[PDB]
Amino acid sequence: GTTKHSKLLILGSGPAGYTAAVYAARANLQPVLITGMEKGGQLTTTTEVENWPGDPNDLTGPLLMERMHEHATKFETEIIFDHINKVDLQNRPFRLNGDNGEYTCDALIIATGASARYLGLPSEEAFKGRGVSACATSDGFFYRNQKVAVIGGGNTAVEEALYLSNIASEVHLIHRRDGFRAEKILIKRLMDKVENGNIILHTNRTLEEVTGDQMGVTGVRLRDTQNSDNIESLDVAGLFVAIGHSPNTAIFEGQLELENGYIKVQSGIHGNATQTSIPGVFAAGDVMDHIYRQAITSAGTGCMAALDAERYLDGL
Amino acid sequence: GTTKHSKLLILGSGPAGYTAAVYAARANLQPVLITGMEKGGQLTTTTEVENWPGDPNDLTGPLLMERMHEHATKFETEIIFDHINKVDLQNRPFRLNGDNGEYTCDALIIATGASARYLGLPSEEAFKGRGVSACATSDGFFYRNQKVAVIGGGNTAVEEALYLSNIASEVHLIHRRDGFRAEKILIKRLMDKVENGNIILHTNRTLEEVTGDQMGVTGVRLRDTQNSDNIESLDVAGLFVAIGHSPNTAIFEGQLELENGYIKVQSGIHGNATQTSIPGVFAAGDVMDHIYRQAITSAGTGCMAALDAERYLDGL
Ligand SMILES: Cc1cc2nc3c(=O)[nH]c(=O)nc-3n(C[C@H](O)[C@H](O)[C@H](O)COP(=O)(O)OP(=O)(O)OC[C@H]3O[C@@H](n4cnc5c(N)ncnc54)[C@H](O)[C@@H]3O)c2cc1C
Ligand SMILES: Cc1cc2nc3c(=O)[nH]c(=O)nc-3n(C[C@H](O)[C@H](O)[C@H](O)COP(=O)(O)OP(=O)(O)OC[C@H]3O[C@@H](n4cnc5c(N)ncnc54)[C@H](O)[C@@H]3O)c2cc1C
Ligand SMILES: NC(=O)c1ccc[n+]([C@@H]2O[C@H](COP(=O)([O-])OP(=O)(O)OC[C@H]3O[C@@H](n4cnc5c(N)ncnc54)[C@H](OP(=O)(O)O)[C@@H]3O)[C@@H](O)[C@H]2O)c1
Ligand SMILES: NC(=O)c1ccc[n+]([C@@H]2O[C@H](COP(=O)([O-])OP(=O)(O)OC[C@H]3O[C@@H](n4cnc5c(N)ncnc54)[C@H](OP(=O)(O)O)[C@@H]3O)[C@@H](O)[C@H]2O)c1
Repeated sequence: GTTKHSKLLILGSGPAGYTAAVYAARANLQPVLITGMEKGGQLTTTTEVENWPGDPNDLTGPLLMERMHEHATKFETEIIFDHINKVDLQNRPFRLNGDNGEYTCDALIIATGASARYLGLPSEEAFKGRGVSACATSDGFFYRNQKVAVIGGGNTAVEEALYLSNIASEVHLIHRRDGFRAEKILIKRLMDKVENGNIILHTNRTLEEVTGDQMGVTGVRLRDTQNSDNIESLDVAGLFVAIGHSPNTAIFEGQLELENGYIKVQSGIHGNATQTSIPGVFAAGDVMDHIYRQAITSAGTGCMAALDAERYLDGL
Repeated sequence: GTTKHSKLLILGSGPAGYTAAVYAARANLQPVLITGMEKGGQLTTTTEVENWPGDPNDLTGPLLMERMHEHATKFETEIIFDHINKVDLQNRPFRLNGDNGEYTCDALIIATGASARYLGLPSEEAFKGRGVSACATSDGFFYRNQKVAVIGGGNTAVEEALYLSNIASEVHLIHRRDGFRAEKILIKRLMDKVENGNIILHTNRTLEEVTGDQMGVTGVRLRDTQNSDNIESLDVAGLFVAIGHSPNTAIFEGQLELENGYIKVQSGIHGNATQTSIPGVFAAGDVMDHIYRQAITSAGTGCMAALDAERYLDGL
């Protein structure tokens, strides 16, 4: 087994990992980046992106990530295709174990993301990128003045429904239970939009099937109530499955301070804002952000992490 | 005199203001953006940009900003060419007075930047974008393994010198006084690089002239010492004038909490991170960031500000 030492190691090949790589390479730090299993991150699972600033037309998630990969390799970032399964952050240098070897480093940037879960239905899988989506902030504007459905019961779903009711003609919130398990302020605003507006509630329903045509989604079939099998049918142009994200942080449990699985950073306006609870370990992207979750905020913290890492490595 | 009300008003047409505009427009908020006098921000004063992620080749600051302008107008952002001279943020709606009218709004995003100062020399003005620069993080990699000069005595200059000594073969720090007025940790690391390395000190000198050829800077002439007129000459490929930035916040004094002229935001990992001391007023870009100062971090906080503004406007 091999053991490669690097001054700076970056975990993840999403927008945060690639931006941290171009900033680290241009700081002459010679970064090594480990891609993980999903080479290019969550953006490779989507079709059109029209909120990456400065790219008004013709951008897709795959094309953005190919450009970011080109950018990192232009400045000679060593890119390694591997995935980390064990970590030891309590001894110096930090040791990380992959499938293809052992890695040690003096500074670490963690940009392992927070992947969206789906329902697992074949009909849902069929319409991904053509009507079924997992990000309302990104894709909500394509369904402006149209009917939309959101499925879920926690915080994300009530937030997605609330955000979407300002864009769509109406929002259909679908949930298995007869009650939402979201924050008190979210549920208050939800019930105001149910009563005086835009959101139609469909509690005690489960999604059976996503129907549609050649261009995409046209409807949704629901079933059940509290004791019965009624089977509803909704005419809808888009579906937003909002059942939660999975921050890829299991490997860091007991090593780093986490908050609902998200890596806690120092934050603040006085620098060293991406530093985790361990000196020399920094986090960027969706793994440390459960509020905004965009490629542009992930690239922004990717940049901050590389400059924090540079300042750490130089004794400041 | 006219008084135009807008639900959301954005101040500034740099990367933070334009990204907040595309996120606000795609949230169906119908943003109005006031450009200020410098239409396109600080990036219009630079030549090549090769740290905007996903753009490996052929980007210049003017081209990025033209693309961001196209992006904002594609989503029907109302762009107004005006500059704000007076503000009243203590009454609702917020009132802002420009040269071309009065504006009121329910939520405000301030993205007015922090402009770099220069020495005012004709020879320096002659070589801007071709050897004279004000951002070491951005432009430092172009002078890799070459001789570089930095001029200044505060925090920025010692930081720029320290950052540049890892890229350049040697750094020549030029200062009027016989001592630097930077942080204790910065001066410690500085004196270590002076003694065991890369940084050559030139205290009690003032820059007289920046010389160069058709392609750019080739030298620098200094003069004086503590009582005498010796006149030095340095062979150098780049000059970094690091004499300070000017956050455009005079209009907000006594209205908002400032910290060395920078707008203080809430920050943190629990949302509403761009909110200033006044509810409903948010800040983004270099006006609230004195540490990273990049177009990508400005676009990231621009995005955060628009989503914070959306959540505020919807009672969350
Ligand atoms: C359906 C959908 C559409 C979206 N559309 C948009 C859009 O239009 N615009 C937008 O702004 N945002 C969009 N987003 C959000 C965007 O995808 C994420 O914000 C962004 O990808 C997060 O960047 P990241 O670098 O933090 O993580 P990710 O892109 O999630 O990348 C994480 C990386 O870490 C690696 N990794 C994980 N575990 C390990 C490990 N143990 N060892 C090593 N590497 C590991 C992975 O392989 C991957 O490369 C969308 C999201 C979804 C799900
Ligand atoms: C020489 C140089 C080169 C640089 N190169 C790079 C680079 O290669 N890459 C990089 O990442 N960064 C670079 N930067 C840094 C980058 O320019 C800034 O980080 C970025 O422009 C800040 O964005 P912003 O939107 O916060 O503010 P700015 O771009 O500074 O824009 C501020 C806006 O606010 C407006 N405004 C000001 N006052 C008022 C008012 N009272 N009313 C209304 N509007 C007002 C202005 O007109 C302007 O449109 C460089 C900076 C300099 C100086
Ligand atoms: N603090 C905040 O403001 C905030 C905001 C956004 C995100 N976050 C973070 O992001 C994480 C994930 O967001 P979340 O809370 O929405 O995820 P979550 O905690 O998993 O809640 C989503 C819920 O959707 C329901 N569901 C699952 N499968 C379903 C199906 N087939 N049909 C219908 N309903 C189904 C489940 O609730 P039931 O068991 O009730 O059915 C599930 O728990 C959070 O845990 C948090 O860390 C926090
Ligand atoms: N907290 C931090 O870590 C940090 C870091 C970066 C930036 N910042 C922020 O950014 C602001 C600006 O940075 P700064 O401190 O460098 O600016 P500054 O406070 O203006 O200091 C720069 C100094 O350069 C000197 N100078 C001016 N003209 C010169 C010339 N012609 N030749 C040589 N020297 C000349 C002056 O010092 P003399 O009077 O001594 O000659 C001047 O005060 C700060 O005030 C702060 O708000 C803070």
